[PDB]
Order: sequence, then structure tokens, then C-alpha cells
Amino acid sequence: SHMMVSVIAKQMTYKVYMSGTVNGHYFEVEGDGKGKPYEGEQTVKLTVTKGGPLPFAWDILSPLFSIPFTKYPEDIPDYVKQSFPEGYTWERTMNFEDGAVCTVSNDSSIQGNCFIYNVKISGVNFPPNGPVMQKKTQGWEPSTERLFARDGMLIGNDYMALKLEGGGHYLCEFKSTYKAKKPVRMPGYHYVDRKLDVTSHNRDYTSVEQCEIAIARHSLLG
Amino acid sequence: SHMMVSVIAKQMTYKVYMSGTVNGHYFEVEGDGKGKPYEGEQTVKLTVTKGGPLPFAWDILSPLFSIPFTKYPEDIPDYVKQSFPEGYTWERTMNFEDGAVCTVSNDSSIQGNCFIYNVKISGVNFPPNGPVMQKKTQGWEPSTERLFARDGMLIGNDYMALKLEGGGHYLCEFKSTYKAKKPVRMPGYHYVDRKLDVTSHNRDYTSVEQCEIAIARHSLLG
Amino acid sequence: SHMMVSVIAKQMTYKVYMSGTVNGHYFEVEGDGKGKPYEGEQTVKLTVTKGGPLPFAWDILSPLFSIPFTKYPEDIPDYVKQSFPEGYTWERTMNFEDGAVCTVSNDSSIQGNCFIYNVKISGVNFPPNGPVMQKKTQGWEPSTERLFARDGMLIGNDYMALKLEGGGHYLCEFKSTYKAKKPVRMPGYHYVDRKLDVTSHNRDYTSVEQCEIAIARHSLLG
Amino acid sequence: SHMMVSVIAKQMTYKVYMSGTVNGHYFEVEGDGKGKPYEGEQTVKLTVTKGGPLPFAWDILSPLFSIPFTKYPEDIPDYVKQSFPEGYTWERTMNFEDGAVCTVSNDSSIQGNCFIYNVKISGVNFPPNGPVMQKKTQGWEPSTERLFARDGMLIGNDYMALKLEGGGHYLCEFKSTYKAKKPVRMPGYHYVDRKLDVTSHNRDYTSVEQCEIAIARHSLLG
Repeated sequence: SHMMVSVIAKQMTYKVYMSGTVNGHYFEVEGDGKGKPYEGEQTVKLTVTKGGPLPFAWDILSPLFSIPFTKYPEDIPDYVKQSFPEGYTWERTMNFEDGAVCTVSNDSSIQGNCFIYNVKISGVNFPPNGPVMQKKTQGWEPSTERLFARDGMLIGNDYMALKLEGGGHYLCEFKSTYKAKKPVRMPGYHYVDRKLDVTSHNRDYTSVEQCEIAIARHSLLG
Repeated sequence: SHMMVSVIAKQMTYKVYMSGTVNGHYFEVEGDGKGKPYEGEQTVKLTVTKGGPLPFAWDILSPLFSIPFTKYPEDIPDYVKQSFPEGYTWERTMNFEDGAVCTVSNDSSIQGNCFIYNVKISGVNFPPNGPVMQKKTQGWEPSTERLFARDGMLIGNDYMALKLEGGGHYLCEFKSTYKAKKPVRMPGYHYVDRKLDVTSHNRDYTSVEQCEIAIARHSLLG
Repeated sequence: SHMMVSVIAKQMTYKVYMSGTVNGHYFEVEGDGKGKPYEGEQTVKLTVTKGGPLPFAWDILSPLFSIPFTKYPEDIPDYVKQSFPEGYTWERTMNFEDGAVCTVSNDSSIQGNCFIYNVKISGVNFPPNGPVMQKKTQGWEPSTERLFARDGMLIGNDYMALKLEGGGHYLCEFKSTYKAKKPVRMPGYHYVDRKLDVTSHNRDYTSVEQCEIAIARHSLLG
Repeated sequence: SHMMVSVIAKQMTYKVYMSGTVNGHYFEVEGDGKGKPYEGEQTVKLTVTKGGPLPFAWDILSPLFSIPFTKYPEDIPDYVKQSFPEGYTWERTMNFEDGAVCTVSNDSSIQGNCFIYNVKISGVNFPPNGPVMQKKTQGWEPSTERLFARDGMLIGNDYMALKLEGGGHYLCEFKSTYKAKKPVRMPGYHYVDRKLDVTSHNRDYTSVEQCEIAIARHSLLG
């Protein structure tokens, strides 16, 4: 009784296009990714095409490179997958504890076996001797995103933690808004457990590979 | 597993004394609890001693009434349980989406097989037609606190939500600091799942019963 | 055509009562003050009656010790003064940049020549080696409060700056809500320039004297 | 007074190029300005080059179109004016009360008696029935930025407000970082008063004229 949608194959690839500006530095990143949407497992190779090498931590960009690769159980409506073939948009604001702010905008369509993601990031007020600019980050902690529906949109908040060179953590608030381009069956209050890891990286992070697992769940208690 | 500690029984009680001002209204509340600390289970009966009946939704008080009762797996250092016999303190900020703010301090100490909790709460800028002042809230969704160690303190953040009448959600944002009165072993980044329900109540919530499950865990994906 | 109100003499005294808790430390402060309401000049002697000596900076409490001592020009309605003889309430939230939060609640009545102020403060999550707890503060900078009316209330935001031992500043956001206990003539968008200085202080800040000047104005341009 | 500087005339011009995405809508805007830098006076005519007409209130763009044109008294070190001939950069966060966020970066350089400004803006989570998306805003109230020196950067915060149709105010909160490309003399805690008006506009705001006064000052009370 767990139902797949005919536009999303059990194995799909995607292409990501990303322009951005962080502390006034402009950069373009391109990426090819592949995974199993209904199993919530994905991987993507990223090439920095313009503005490399990047003067900030890679870890601030990693969470902007693929939402349809979430495992939804049979009793929870998959808002994102239901939106295809037309697609979805999302906007995101990331708030770090040293005062830095990022705004993100993403549009997503499909072209046969392939997802197209366009993504812009604008990041400002990054402490010049902070972990992001001194590249003292060491990958994300596994997160749980709270999600609910409001005005036919899907809101998501996530308290995240960048691991720091020399132990300790650098905190960040995620607030996500997902807008389907087509009326879909809205889900209730639910959670997405996520783990993102950077798997391979050359020395100047101009060529990076990362893998994500994304599982949607109910309350684990009751 | 659960690394049991000789000072805290498998079956314990607690006495909670709470005083507080919300929207200028002063109130005092006393309570008697009981639970299985190494299993993360507990009920508690409250009585509003002074300022009953209360002009705000019981639900804004519900999460200030018992942290020892948290099932920690043996591979996670149990910060609060090591803090005893001496005791611990915690401070909290409860920031609601409609501009309400609450500040909470607590002082915990043990007496045989009885826990002692003193807790003061200050709450302001609660909209007079909002859900809390109009008493239209219907209890807390299950949540997942993110705790980590910093300067010998345990820092938790959680993105909460009050269920509302006629569907919908009233978003709250919790930020807690836990401070043991005695050097203890620090835990790594880890999570606590919680479900908290008002089981019984009189007609003006001057007598209330609540029950809490609370289980520590690692990432469900790694 | 600048109009005084018969309940507020050109010279008035006041009495302040303040209970509070900061980083879990309880304290009571009492104060006698005197000034010229229509000239916006005041002074008050503060005695710490309980919980002294205080383990935190004095400068976090100073801005909670007298609003009717503001100079309003003839063309701007004085919301606060118009509320007497019955009085006003106000709630305040102070947000420091090291993450600390304070909530404040104040009720104000009049008794002949004398204003009575009751004030509670709850302050939490103050970094233990931050300027407030290490007492590295050196008085407030002069502030301008933006003020406007909403729902027959007066909202006030102020970006403030504590001066630091060794130069540099420790920032704080003020958000104030004033509620008259009686319908008054609402004012428009306007500014209150304020300067608070601590004038005298014994060595343990158990006996402190401070003076404030508070001037309400229009836009200085146009 | 005004400590004049040989690189910046008493009468100067500027060319502003702006690109930006607000609510996923991409737009480009070019402009020609002129003003009396040591008097703090300037007009500028804008033309929307790409993405005209704009689906949001002009007023959210109005404050991203010229910091050299600020009357500094001789007793205040004029951070931006010392930064030239090289140039300066600034980053800004514009946080609105209804959850909207904008991020802005700018790069400034001089060319004879012409200033060059490049400015990108990212804006997200703008409510579709809110005042900006419904174009019900009617220009900015006069404001007062609070600037101070930190790690060789100038940090300004200001509490702003957009005038609304049918009375009322739509609150915004500005946080700017100013960074000169060349060691300059740092100013003390000081204030900037500003008034900014849309003087003229076509019917779809694809041609707009704005005028700005901007005067630095010490505390008006000390």
C-alpha cells in the first residue's frame, strides 16, 4: 500500500545549478547527482565552475545541493513527490550563532529520468575570524526537521550543528518553506531525520562529493 | 542499556514548587511526582496554590514540571544523573512565534528517594487574542531536543508546537542550559525524544495530571 | 500651549520595589527617586535589600528603575502622563548578543506627590565568562527609542550598547510594551532620546545612585 | 564642521548597478545619482533594466541605492570617506516583523568625481498577502542608525518602519557591516539621522527618483 508516482523512477539522476555570493565573493557551482527517491539515498559530485577556490567553509553550501530523495512511509503524504511533474520551489534562511545569515531560493523541474535544480545563496555578516571563514568546520551533525502544512505550504525548522576543528560545535537555525507548483494532498506534523556526509574532496574543495540519507517518520513515542 | 547509579532508585518521587508571573498575573503551583528514572517514565499531579484560576493555557506551564526521568543508553554519559546527589540547575527561554517570551530558572536537589524542584517562570507580551490568553491550545506535539556540551554546561535546543483548536499549530522555540553543581562526564552531540500529555484536569485546571516519556538516543542513521 | 496634568506636579518623588532572579540568583532592590516629569530629569538612590552583593553587572538592572519623567513637546501626546491617576503597566524583553535574555514586568500607580513602581526581572543564559557575569560593563550609551501605537498600546524598540572594560561594546535589543490602565489620546511615530549614568556607587554596588534625562522628539530632519 | 578630503569633491555623482532576486523574481536596476557629500544631500534616478515591472513594493529596494553622502562633524572620524580612493564594502540583513528576510552585499569604488556601486539583494519568505507583495507600503519613516567600531569594521543597527495604507506601520530591523579596503581611523559610538523619500515615479515604478538627507551626530544630551 506504499505508492510510487510514475514520473519518479526508483533510480533517478539530477543536475544542480548554483550561483551565490558569500561575504561579497561571487561563485558558481555545478553538480551531477543520482539516487533512489523512494529509499531516500542520494549522492552528487560538485564542481566549482567560477569563483573557486572558495574563501569560506564548504559546510555552509552542502545543505543546498535534493528533497525528492526522501523515504516517506505509506501513512504520510509525500508533498514533494506529489508535486511532479511540474515541480516545487523552496526558500530557506540559515541563522548561525556568530550572527551570520544566509537566504536561499530554489526552483525544481523534471526532464524525463532527470531533476533540474537551480539554487541561489546570499550569505552576509560572517565573522572574519569565525569557523566558516577560517575553514574550521568538520561536517554537519545528523538533523531532524520538524515539518507541518500552512496555507498549502510545507514549513520546516531544523536546529543544526557544524562540528569544529578542536571539538565543540557551531550552531545554526534552518527555516525552510516548500511551495508545490500544483495542489497536492497536505501531510500532518511529521519529522525528517537526515545525515549528510562529504565523502570525497580534493584539497581546495573545487571538486567535492557528498552523500545524504533522508527518512520521514512519525513521533517515535506513542 | 542503562548505567544505573546507587543514589537514584529504579523508582523515585519528586516535589515540585513553582512560582511565576505570566502577563503580570502572579501564581504559585505545587506538585507531587513519581517515575522510573532509568526507563524515562513519570506522572505528576499539580495543584495551583495561589492565583488560581489561571488566565492562560495550562500548556505553557506543562514543560516546566523533571529531567532525571530520561532513559539514557549506557554508551551516552547521563549528565543530569551524574550531577546527583548534589543537584543541577537549568535555565530556559521559550520564544513563541506571535512574539510571546518566557524565561525559566530551576534548582534541583535530592532527599533520600525524593527529588526537590524549585522553578520560577516569567512570561510577557502574550497577545490578548492569541491562543494562550484565549485558552485555545490542545497540548504539545512530541518533540526531539538536541543536546551538546559547552563550557561544562549541556545546551539543548528544540523546535516545539502546541496543537490548536480548529486544526493548526502555534510554534514555540525552546533553548535550555543544564548546569550540574559538581564536575561530571560530558556527553557527545545526542538527541532526546519526548512525549508529554495532560492526562486529567478539573474544570479550571487548578488540579492537573501530566505524564512524560523521555528517551536519549544516537542518530537513527549513524 | 504645552499642557501639564494636575495629578503630576512639576516636582514629584517616586518609590521603586524590585524582585528579580538572574542566572538563578534571587535579589530584592528598593529605591527612592525624585525629579521633574515635564522637564524629563530624574535621580534615584537604590539599596539592595536581599541577595546582595549581586554576582552580575549593575548595568543590566539600571534601565528598569521611571517613564513619566520624560519631556514631551506640545505637539506630541504624552501617553504615559495622560494615563494617571490610575497608571500604566509595561513588559520588556532585553536580548544581548552573547544569547542572554531578560523579561521584565512593571505596574505603576500614584499616591499624592509619589509614584509607586513594582518591577520583576527574570534573566537567563548569561555566559559565565561574559561581560555581565565578569562585571566588565562600564555604563550604557545614550539611546533613542522608536515608539508608535498599536491596539491602544505603545510599542518601543531601542538598540542599546553597554561600554566594555578595555574599550568595545556589548549590544542589547530592547522591546517595550506600555499599556495605559485608561483610554488616552494615542501619539504617532516619535523618538525618545535618553541618557542614563550611574552617579555614585559603594564598592559592592549594594547602594547605587543613577540620574536619567529623557526627551521625546519628532524626526530631526524635515 | 566637516574635515574635507581632496579625493571627494563638494559635488559628486554616482552610477549604481543592482541585481537581485526577491520571492524568486529576478530583476536588474541601474541608476545615476548626484549630491553634496560633505552636506549629506543626494538624489538618484533609477530605471528597472530587467524583470520590470516588479511584483513587490518599491520601498524594500529604496534603502540599497549611497553612504559617502553623510554630513560628518569634524570631531567624528568619517570611516567611509577615509576608505577612498580605494573603496568600501557593506553587507546588510533586513529582518521584517512578518518573517520576511533580505540579505544585501555592496562593492564601492571611485572614478574621478563618479562613485561606482554594485549591489546584489536576496529576499525570501515575503507573505503573499503581506504589505510588500500587496504593494500597500507608503515609504520609510525617518530613522537613526547606531554605528560603532569592531575588529576594524563599522557596525550599524537601526529599527526602521514602513508607513502603510489605512494608517499603521510595517516594522523592519536593519543590521549593516561597513568594511573599508584600507586601514582608516575608527570612530566612537555615534548616530546617523536619515530621511529618504521617493520624490517621483512612473505608474509601474520602472522609473523612480529618490532623495536622501543623512547627518552624523553625537548624543543630543552628551
